[PDB]
Amino acid sequence: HHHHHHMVHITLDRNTANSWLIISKDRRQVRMGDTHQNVSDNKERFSNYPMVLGAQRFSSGKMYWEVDVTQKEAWDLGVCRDSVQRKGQFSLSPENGFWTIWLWQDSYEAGTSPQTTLHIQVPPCQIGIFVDYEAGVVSFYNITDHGSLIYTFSECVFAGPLRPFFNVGFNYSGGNAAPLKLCPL
Ligand SMILES: CC(=O)Nc1ccc2cn[nH]c2c1
Repeated sequence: HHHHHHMVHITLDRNTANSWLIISKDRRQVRMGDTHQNVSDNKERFSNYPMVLGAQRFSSGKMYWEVDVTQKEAWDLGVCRDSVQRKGQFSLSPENGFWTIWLWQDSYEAGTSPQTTLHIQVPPCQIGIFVDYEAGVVSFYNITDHGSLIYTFSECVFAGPLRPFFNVGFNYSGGNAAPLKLCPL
């Protein structure tokens, strides 16, 4: 692809984080801690899942960023409305304000309702995310496989400002401790 010139510097918003997440000093990395991280609760924090939002809000234009997923077994990535539900159980779908893909149990799927099987020959170590607000597009790219297309959500109805969205996943197996990292431009 040729989206690299729309690169944006994303940082993580600590206030939105699940209380077990550990975000690095530079706000560019996040991982699952083995306990509560000693923060107060608030109405913004994701309660049920190890999720966090980027600080940046997008309401126009074209945006691109990259995320490192090396040696993770489970994660969700994409964008979401600023006003997505934070508390309780919910599914990642456009109806609920999410445009996401994920890895789970050795398969990759797009967060449609119901979910869509992805066809990935080269397991990605870094994912590129492109948003065209005006066109209503969210696209995902396999940076490990020379930028090959993973998935495009088109005819998106964003219906609000967008925020970068992350889920580091649970670590019940002991094999999913590794962080998500925002990759440098
Ligand atoms: C699930 C849920 O609604 N949690 C909640 C709501 C309001 C406040 C204020 N401080 N901590 C809170 C936690």
